[PDB]
Amino acid sequence: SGFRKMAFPSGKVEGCMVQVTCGTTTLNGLWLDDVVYCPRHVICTSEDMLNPNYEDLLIRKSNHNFLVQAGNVQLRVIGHSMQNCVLKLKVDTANPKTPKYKFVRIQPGQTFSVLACYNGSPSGVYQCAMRPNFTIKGSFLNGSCGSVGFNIDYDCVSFCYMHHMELPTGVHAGTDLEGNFYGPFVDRQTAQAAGTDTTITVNVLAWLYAAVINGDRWFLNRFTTTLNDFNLVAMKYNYEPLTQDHVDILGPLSAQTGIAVLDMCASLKELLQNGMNGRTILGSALLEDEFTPFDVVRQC
Amino acid sequence: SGFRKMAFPSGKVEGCMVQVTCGTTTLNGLWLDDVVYCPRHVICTSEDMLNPNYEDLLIRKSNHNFLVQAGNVQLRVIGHSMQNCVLKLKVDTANPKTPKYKFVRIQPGQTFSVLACYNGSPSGVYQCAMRPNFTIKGSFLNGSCGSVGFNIDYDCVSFCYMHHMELPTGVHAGTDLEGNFYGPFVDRQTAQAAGTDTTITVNVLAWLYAAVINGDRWFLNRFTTTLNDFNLVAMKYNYEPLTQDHVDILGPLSAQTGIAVLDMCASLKELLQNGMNGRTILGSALLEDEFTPFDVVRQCSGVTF
Ligand SMILES: CCOc1cccc(C(=N)N)c1
Ligand SMILES: [Cl-]
Ligand SMILES: [Cl-]
Ligand code: NA
Repeated sequence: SGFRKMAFPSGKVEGCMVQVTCGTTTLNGLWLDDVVYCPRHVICTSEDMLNPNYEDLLIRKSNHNFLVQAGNVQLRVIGHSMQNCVLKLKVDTANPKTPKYKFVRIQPGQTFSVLACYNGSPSGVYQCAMRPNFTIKGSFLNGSCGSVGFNIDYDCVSFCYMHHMELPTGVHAGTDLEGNFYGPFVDRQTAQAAGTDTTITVNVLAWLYAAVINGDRWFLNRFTTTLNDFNLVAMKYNYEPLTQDHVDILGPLSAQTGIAVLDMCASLKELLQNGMNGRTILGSALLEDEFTPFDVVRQC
Repeated sequence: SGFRKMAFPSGKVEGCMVQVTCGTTTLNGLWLDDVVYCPRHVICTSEDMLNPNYEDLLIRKSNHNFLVQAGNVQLRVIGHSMQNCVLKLKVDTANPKTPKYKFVRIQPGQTFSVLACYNGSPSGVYQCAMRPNFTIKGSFLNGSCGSVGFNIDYDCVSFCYMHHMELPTGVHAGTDLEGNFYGPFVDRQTAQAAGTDTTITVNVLAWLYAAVINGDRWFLNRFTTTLNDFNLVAMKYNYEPLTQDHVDILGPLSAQTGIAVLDMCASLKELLQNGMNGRTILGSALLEDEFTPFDVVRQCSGVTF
């Protein structure tokens, strides 16, 4: 038993992390087969930060303007191209530590592990969610750009996030590994701000199911709710709408615990109305929204 | 910026995990140089576990009774000894992935990363503190026994924990890598309970410093205090006594923020007495006590391994 924010073992990702330098700018790159992936803003100077013309700055670069270092080894760049906001440096060596991997773009509510890196050296691993507003609440200092987010279901590393920037509210924005930003963000230092964030309702319900599996029943009630009445209440607390897809996804946890999805919704409505009255659920005094139904089943 | 419960990168330890089977029991082993370390209770049947004589149960066994699998490779066990509650299985082959490592015994209040494993396969990594009552609040299922806890200092992995059992309340108990239990526990199926736990004061103060560094500042106040005054409130709220050693260890964080420890203790004095007045600190409604001063400095300064 027990229930923790658990990350994937980071070793398969550790063996892919390198340091990329261009001019006076150093950040992290991801070395898979014979390609190093990094944020394209590595090629920006101090004036290029507001309105970088990336096609223009990249055509002015030669393979030898990029210093790529895998621990102590210098890797030789032999090609470079841009895909959206990601730079792809071709190198003369395939990474012998390349794992089975794929690139996947995730939806809001999805969780993943982040391997925070500085100078191509891993610092730490933690769990994140893609917030409904397409940001992540990370822990990222200067030098962390090019750090990645991943899942490892079944020996295959699914890359879903590369870190590009910190927004003024202290939250983080980045791309999939095809270089397309999550949300409306751009790799320019023009004024940008995240939308008002919301709570990931389906994940809160999954975590209440976790709590019941782990033996805590205090917050259940004898009530039920319609899906529509639930959404009308939950949205007044800045909760995301719960769709029939969400209700379908919780079916297995419903079945394991014998609590119907809309009975659990009634429990959530009451918890939003009452708070916890000094109690905790799975060590938390807040309603936790960064565990998915799939994470709850994996850990339980 | 931002602040997260962050494990060490687990790759150096993933390379050490193996599967150990003795009769019907499968669990995890740690493969370092030419030895596999696992809990000695792997040798016990259900019947044995009620009142085991490990001396006797062990002499009865032989190398061929232990199956060690490093992925899809069989290791040859050529020797077996016991050190306290840990079984040492000598194998014919040195782990070519053995990192630079020490065995270390940690103090209550100190944190470490757990690599949760099943059938010798790494499954997940999370950060824990050794509670004052010598339990950890882990996440462990059947087959997690032999999972290890570790810290990394530069290139050197310090192994501090091996998982042995779950207590009735859902908390976890284990040994250092020399087989000495953390806390007043024994490796037999009998009646055992975690002592009443306390809050790790110096870690809460460390976390309040992390909050300030991230611009959560509401709980600050004009007041200050003393050890004796603060300690008398701590004891009342089931908080560990704060010592002069703790104050000196927070010194860096007191510096970098301009809140001196007893200044911050005055903030914490007020939070225990009055609550959080319906606010949060770094997205928690609780006073978080599983971050050490070192954890806060390392995370808020980008230390790398
Ligand atoms: C037009 C939609 O009608 C149905 C019927 C049965 C199931 C569902 C569902 N996704 N749970 C939807
Ligand atoms: Cl997804
Ligand atoms: Cl004995
Ligand atoms: Na103060």
